[PDB]
Amino acid sequence: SKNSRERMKRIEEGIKELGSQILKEHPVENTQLQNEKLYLYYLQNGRDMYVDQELDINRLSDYDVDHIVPQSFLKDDSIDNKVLTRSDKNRGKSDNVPSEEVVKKMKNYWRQLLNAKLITQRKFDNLTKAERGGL
Repeated sequence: SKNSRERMKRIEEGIKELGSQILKEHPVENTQLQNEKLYLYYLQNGRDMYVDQELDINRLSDYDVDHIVPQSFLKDDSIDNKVLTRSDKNRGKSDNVPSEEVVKKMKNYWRQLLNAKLITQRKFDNLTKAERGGL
């Protein structure tokens, strides 16, 4: 729902806060960010959100756009409820938020993305909800 100019501005500022060279190694124009997988690729600094591994920018068609809170529970199809991951099977269980195993190993990177304004507090709260009960 974010306009391509607003999407480019959010990525450029967040990548700058990370000190990342991903925009230098993979240049992109604002209109290209209308693709949700490519937009999530830069929002995550080319990293998987559920596994400690890189995302291959040429393999985006093979990756999954996973809903943090499953759509059978929450009616939210925005970026605030989505991540790009190599396989949505790596989220843990399918009928819940990402598993506590994923939370403990990934929360520090999620925290860094939050401070860099690449995810919202609401998105960080839903990503880590397994360590507070789940659902």
